[PDB]
Amino acid sequence: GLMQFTLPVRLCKEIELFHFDIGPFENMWPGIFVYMVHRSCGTSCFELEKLCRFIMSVKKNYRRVPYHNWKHAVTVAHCMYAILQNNHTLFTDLERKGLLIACLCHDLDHRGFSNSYLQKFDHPLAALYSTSTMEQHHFSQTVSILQLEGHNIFSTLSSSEYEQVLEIIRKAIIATDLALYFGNRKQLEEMYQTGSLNLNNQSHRDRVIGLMMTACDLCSVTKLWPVTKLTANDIYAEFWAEGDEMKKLGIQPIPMMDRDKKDEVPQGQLGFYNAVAIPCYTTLTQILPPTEPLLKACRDNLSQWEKVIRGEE
Ligand SMILES: Cn1ncc(C(=O)NCCO)c1C(=O)Nc1ccn2cc(-c3ccccc3)nc2n1
Ligand SMILES: [Mg+2]
Ligand SMILES: [Zn+2]
Repeated sequence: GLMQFTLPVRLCKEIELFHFDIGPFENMWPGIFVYMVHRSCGTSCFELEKLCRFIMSVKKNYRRVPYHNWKHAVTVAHCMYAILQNNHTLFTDLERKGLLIACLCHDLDHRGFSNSYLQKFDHPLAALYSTSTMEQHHFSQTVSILQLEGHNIFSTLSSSEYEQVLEIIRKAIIATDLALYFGNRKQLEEMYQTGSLNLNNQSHRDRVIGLMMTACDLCSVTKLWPVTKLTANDIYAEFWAEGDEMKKLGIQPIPMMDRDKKDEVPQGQLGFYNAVAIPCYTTLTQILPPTEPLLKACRDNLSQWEKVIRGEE
């Protein structure tokens, strides 16, 4: 109970900032998460023994893939931590509990392949879940781990509170399906601009949490340039492996997934910043003004890709 987690001075300061990188020391990532739960939620939110056992079972169920790995899970949780800490009074007790867990679990048992590839391969998961295939699987894996003996971190919640928190987690994880992002952002854009956005309306909170999940999931574009640039290598290592697997099924992959078209990456990143990333953090900043540093960092990285195209790097 009186056992706090403390980080070294540089981490203690920088972990509060949106652009924090969790570093290459994997054995510190569990401690970083517990630190973030304790400051975000409270030292009383979870039984420490149960929380520690939950974290280590989650870690075990992330695979050794270039990008959709344990490091991604903790990185996405940190971006959510930074949002919650900068918007103290906007979020309920159950939301702060649910969302850090949802972020840690949102890509559980990822194989490094898109929903598209599972459908074309005719994977069993594509027959069980026709839409948001991998994301329904990630939620299914989260419930499985929560039901392991000694792993129920929500055990002190009432029946109805437990159902509310698992419903927060399910919607949050489903919302990481980028196919659902475009419509969700358009609706939030219209609600904000016509002034009908209402944070007491539950269907409205769901939309706003959904956008926070996209923002946290894409947060590679909100880091300092050298982190953003090196993370791109891992992203394209997965995309290009899936491209290779598309060619084995006798299907020309999109250029994003074709390693033969490496030369077009700079222009592809521009399109992504312009069509997905900048719109995401723009709308997020309108609804939650203190998340503006995410938008600033994204714009800084857009400018760096413009420099790559002009041969200045
Ligand atoms: C889903 N997700 N999550 C993180 C990121 C991300 O990229 N993060 C940068 C990390 O620094 C993405 C992502 O969708 N990126 C995209 C999106 C569309 N693209 C089109 C091309 C392209 C086209 C033609 C040729 C070469 C590439 N490349 C793309 N890359
Ligand atoms: Mg995912
Ligand atoms: Zn993810």
